[PDB]
Amino acid sequence: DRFICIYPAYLNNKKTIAEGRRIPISKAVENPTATEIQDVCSAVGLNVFLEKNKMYSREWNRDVQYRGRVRVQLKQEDGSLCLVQFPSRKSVMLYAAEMIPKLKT
RNA sequence: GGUGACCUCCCGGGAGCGGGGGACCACCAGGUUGCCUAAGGAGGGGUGAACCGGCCCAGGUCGGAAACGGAGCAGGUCAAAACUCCCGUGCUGAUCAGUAGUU
Repeated sequence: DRFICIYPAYLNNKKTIAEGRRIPISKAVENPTATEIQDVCSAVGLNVFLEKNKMYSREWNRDVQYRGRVRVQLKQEDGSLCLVQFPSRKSVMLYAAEMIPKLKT
């Protein structure tokens, strides 16, 4: 239950910083989905679980392609980093951003 | 000096979110002014909706165990998106009396 949250808004290049986004547009992507996010995180060997029915507070678009939240574990609950490659939320996001595009395209 | 946006960094957080460094843009107030006008007030208003302003936001809604918060509707509201009318100012058609002043 002590896992960092991650909304797809954080990575969406068609959203302003005030609309949620957490990473520079240059590194961001178009319309990332919680599904896409979970898949690229898990596939690197991260412990991730997907909450299909959480919405972003700042998200306004009531249709399914923008719903969803991805929870990720960084820590084994002895305080140590599950992985050394992923110390921070930002380190997660930037990676997901880097990996999502190799899927569909 | 102010407002609103937008971009890019840190920092704290399980969320909504919290702390802080830069960059840029728009507008505002009112303090000096000009290689400035034919004349250019630092006026007065109104719209600000079907989503585009900003603010306050019932409900609802998203996040939350909750506190509370986000986004924001109906309604209210504006020194400060944008739009627009009026006043002033400048040129510029025109009207009336057959009015004069003087023939």
